[PDB]
Amino acid sequence: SWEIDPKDLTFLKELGTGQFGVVKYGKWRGQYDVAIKMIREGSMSEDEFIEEAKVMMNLSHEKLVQLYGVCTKQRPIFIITEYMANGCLLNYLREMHRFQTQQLLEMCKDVCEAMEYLESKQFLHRDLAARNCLVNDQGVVKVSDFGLSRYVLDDSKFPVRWSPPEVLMYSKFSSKSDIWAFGVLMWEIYSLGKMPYERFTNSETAEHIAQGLRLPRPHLASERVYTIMYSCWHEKADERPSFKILLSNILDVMDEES
Ligand SMILES: Nc1ncnc2c1c(-c1ccc(C(=O)Nc3cc(OC(F)(F)F)ccn3)cc1)nn2[C@@H]1CCCN(C(=O)C2CC2)C1
Repeated sequence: SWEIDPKDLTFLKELGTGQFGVVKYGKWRGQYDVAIKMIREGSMSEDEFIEEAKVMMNLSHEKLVQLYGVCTKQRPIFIITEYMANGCLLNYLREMHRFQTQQLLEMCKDVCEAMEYLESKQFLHRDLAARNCLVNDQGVVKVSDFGLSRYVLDDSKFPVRWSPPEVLMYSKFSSKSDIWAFGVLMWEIYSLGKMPYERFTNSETAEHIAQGLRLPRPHLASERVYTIMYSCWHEKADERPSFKILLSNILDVMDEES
């Protein structure tokens, strides 16, 4: 299956503390560079996650952080993935790399590709945000932590700033809720890691979201690009474009800038 022998891993350095515990860098079998996530005890519904990991393991796409396996025959649980040299996208954006507007749209395309794949498989992310994206040594952005919020053990919140009205009111997660979050993700990229609704608390942001207050147009984003992210914020979920339409629109803008 997808079980990796924990005795075939080696911890060289600790990259930091992500969601669910610490992340290590090391070698798999003494042959492959990999990152190792140590699921902190008591931070996740492990039984449900272990059984669901089989489905998430089979998801294959270049813009999805490639998963190599897990170590569930022990504790803490291990998750072996590829090593993204540049780490989290949020910290990567807040470090100005002298980002060119063409590069910003490039990052949106990377995420939109992975989301279009998850959409084709009817797999919801539920927590799409710059903090959950990773960048490799070549500057490619890949989506991660997809479908994990459903197993988080809680021991308004912050993710409200990325949620649509139907999620804040009825927790009605769907493909259109990922569309809304992706629109906010585009806002973070063109905002260079700026926090959405930084002036309001979590509860205040939810109130303004329920009232219709959309995120403003970032400075580095043209009206052409802002129209794409703005389309993700239709009040009616059924009126929001799919990731196929979003990816198609992003491709049209990139082709014109060529
Ligand atoms: N791969 C990396 N490479 C370089 N750095 C990496 C990382 C990671 C990472 C490692 C594994 C997963 C992970 O398991 N995703 C998953 C599991 C799933 O479950 C299953 F697998 F399907 F079962 C299902 C879906 N996605 C996520 C992320 N985190 N980090 C850094 C950790 C510390 C903070 N940080 C930063 O950037 C700040 C600036 C210092 C990021």
